[PDB]
Amino acid sequence: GLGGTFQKIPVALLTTTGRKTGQPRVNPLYFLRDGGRVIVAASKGGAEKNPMWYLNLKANPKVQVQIKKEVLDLTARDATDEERAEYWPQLVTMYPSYQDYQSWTDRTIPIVVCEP
Repeated sequence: GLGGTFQKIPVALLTTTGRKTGQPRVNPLYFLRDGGRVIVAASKGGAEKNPMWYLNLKANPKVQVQIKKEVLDLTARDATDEERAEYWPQLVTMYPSYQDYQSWTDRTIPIVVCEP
């Protein structure tokens, strides 16, 4: 039950710009890569809705993603509903800690597409 992670769980470091500060903030997140896109997500919503990184990128879509030692400059947007339903099962399959197949239906769980 290692899913798709083998012996190393993949995590991306997302840098967003503070919506009040205009200074960078970094957050480790699970992700998928889909061609040139990087999809990032949180696994919890409800009390954890609207984390700072998400609010930052809603205000300013320019982000950086570091995966291993690769650094990408990307632009972020919400996954559309179709994309939520398409990518969430892939995240469930990849990561053993993502277990609820239907959590994509809860809009308080952010799912963000970062593209070039």
